[PDB]
This record gives sequence, C-alpha cells and structure tokens, in this order.
Amino acid sequence: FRPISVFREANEDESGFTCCAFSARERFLMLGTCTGQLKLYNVFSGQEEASYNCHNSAITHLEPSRDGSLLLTSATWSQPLSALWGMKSVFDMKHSFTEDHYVEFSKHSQDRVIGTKGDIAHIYDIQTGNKLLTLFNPDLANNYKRNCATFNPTDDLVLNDGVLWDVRSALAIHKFDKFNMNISGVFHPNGLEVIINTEIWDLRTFHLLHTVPALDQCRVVFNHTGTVMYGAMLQAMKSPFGSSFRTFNATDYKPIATIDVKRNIFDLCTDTKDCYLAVIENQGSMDALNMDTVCRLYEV
Ligand SMILES: CC(=O)N1CCN(c2ccc3c(NCCN)nc(C4(c5ccc(Cl)cc5)CCCC4)nc3c2)CC1
Ligand SMILES: CC(=O)N1CCN(c2ccc3c(NCCN)nc(C4(c5ccc(Cl)cc5)CCCC4)nc3c2)CC1
Ligand SMILES: [Mg+2]
Repeated sequence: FRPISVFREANEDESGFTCCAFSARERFLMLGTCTGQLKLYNVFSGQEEASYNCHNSAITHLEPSRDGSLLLTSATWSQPLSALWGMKSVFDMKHSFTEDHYVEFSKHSQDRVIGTKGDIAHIYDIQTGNKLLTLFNPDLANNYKRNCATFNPTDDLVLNDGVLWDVRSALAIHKFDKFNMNISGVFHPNGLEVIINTEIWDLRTFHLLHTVPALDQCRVVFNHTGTVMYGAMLQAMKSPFGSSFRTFNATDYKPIATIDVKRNIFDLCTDTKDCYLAVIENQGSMDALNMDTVCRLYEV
C-alpha cells in the first residue's frame, strides 16, 4: 500500500467526503459529502471537476453503473432516502426509493436495483422504477443492525438479513444462523460462497468452509478480479468504521495485510483494473465540531 495521492474537498474550511467509488472513466473518482453532494474529482491532482446536490442530508453510499449512464445514492435523513440518477448529457433524478437506507445494482445485467429498508429487501425495475418484489419473512429475520440486501453475481439469489432468497420463486431457501448483531453478509464473486461476518458458507452444501476471526464486524469489499477482499471493522461526528482495514486472499481467505491508517475510515473502493485502493479517512475525531476527511489513494 504505497500512498500515491491525497486530497481534501475543494472550497471547504472542513472537508466533508463521506464515501467514494470510481466512475466508469479512469482517473475520476466519485465522492459523496456530508452536505449530500456528489462530486467528481481527479484522483491524482485532487481537482474537483463537477458537483451536484443529490440530498439535503449526508451521503452514506454511492454506486455508479458499469456503463457510465446511472448512479445510486443513499443519504442519512432525507425523503427520499435513496435515489437513482442519470449521468448521460445531463445529471437528473430517474427514480427515488422513499425509505431505503441502502441500494445496489443487480450484477450480471444491471437492469434492477435492490434496496434495504431495515430488515426488508425491495427489488425495483430500473426502467419503470416499479417495486417488483418485497423479500421479508418475520419468522426468519435475524434483525441485523447493519442489514444490507444484495444480489449474487448471476442476479438469481439475494442475501437479506441472513436469509438466502431465490428471486424467481420469491422463496426463502435458507436462513443462516445468527452469530453477531450487525453484519448480514455478502456473496463471494465466485458464485459458490457466502461470507457472513466470520463465517464462510458453501451455497451448494451449506457446510462451514472457513472461520476468519479477523473479519469480525467488517464490511467486506472485493477487488474487480475477485482475488482480494478488503475488510473495515465497525467502530465499537461518528464514523461507521475504525481506523484499520484488513486484506485477505479471496481464494483461501488467508490474511495478506493489516493497515492502521490511524484515522477513522468512512469508505474504501478499488478501480476496475485493481491498481488502486481509495480510502476516505477522517483527520478529526468523532468529537470534532465538524468532519475533516481526506481521500487517500494507495497503489496495491
Ligand atoms: C450524520 C452524518 O452526517 N454522518 C456522516 C456520514 N456517515 C456515514 C459515512 C459512510 C458510510 C458508509 N460507507 C461505506 C459504504 N459506502 N456506509 C454506511 C452504511 C453501512 C454501515 C455499516 C455497514 Cl457494515 C454496512 C453499511 C449505512 C447505510 C449505508 C451503508 N454508512 C455510512 C455513514 C454517517 C454519519
Ligand atoms: C475523461 C476526461 O478527461 N474528463 C475530463 C473532466 N470531466 C468532466 C468535466 C465536467 C463535467 C460536467 N460538468 C460540470 C463541471 N463543472 N458534468 C458531468 C456530468 C456530471 C457528473 C457528475 C456530477 Cl456530480 C455532476 C455532473 C453531466 C452528465 C454526467 C456528467 N461530467 C463532467 C466530466 C470528466 C472526463
Ligand atoms: Mg495528488
């Protein structure tokens, strides 16, 4: 992890970056801010190239579509809470998801959005904006406090609140047992495994394949080739994470590195070629009057 670049938000006594993701154009990082702006930055110069007010509360998450034409945002305390934006020619709002705290695109064919409202998953069509499906069963709920619903790589299974759902049938196929209060899980990019906090489960057998005690309380992000997994641990204003991230080999779950950047982490992401890790670090403590975050770019 050799540091390659650092920048603060332009035109701010205090820098308010809260989350990031690389755009479909190399060199250009998309960042959300604590005032609910989306911003486009040159990741090398730190030059702000564009700006849009998406929400009147902080941005917690953003996801650009692979084809460069669409963007998902989530905010703290807005109605609507999440939204879908168009970025062809003009920046505009396409749809809004009135109480979803988190959203993702479908993975194989990016024609759907999955949104999370507490313990409930909503799937929407991108064209119509219609809610196609509500996935929720109160008898199978884990009530994870950081529940985030997600599609698998082929868009035909969903993980919501520790329940594996078959999208076509809208049937719960398996409830994974609850071993922590917060982390709900992700799909491995290989389509065969699910990572739920410290537990790695096989999707064909439901056997326990690995225990990874360093993944405890980590939000997991994969690189684009799916060879490496990055974990930032929940913190025990207030960042959602602590000041350390961990890397693991995605094939054998062996630890590669533990990096303490001595600054609470708000988000991290890789470019599509997996050359870079961009990390949003706060220079201020949780007690500061105001956030003062930087974006740090490291070469892996
Ligand atoms: C009140 C105020 O202004 N703030 C400033 C901004 N702050 C931020 C900054 C970054 C966040 C983040 N980044 C990682 C994903 N983009 N993820 C998230 C969420 C999350 C958290 C833990 C896990 Cl296990 C999984 C998901 C909550 C729903 C979106 C994802 N919440 C965040 C909140 C809140 C306080
Ligand atoms: C490849 C390369 O060299 N570049 C050089 C610099 N570049 C630029 C320069 C200006 C842009 C602009 N106008 C507003 C600038 N003040 N709007 C846009 C739009 C946008 C995107 C995000 C936000 Cl949040 C707000 C507005 C409008 C349609 C979506 C893009 N994208 C821009 C890209 C990136 C590519
Ligand atoms: Mg620089």
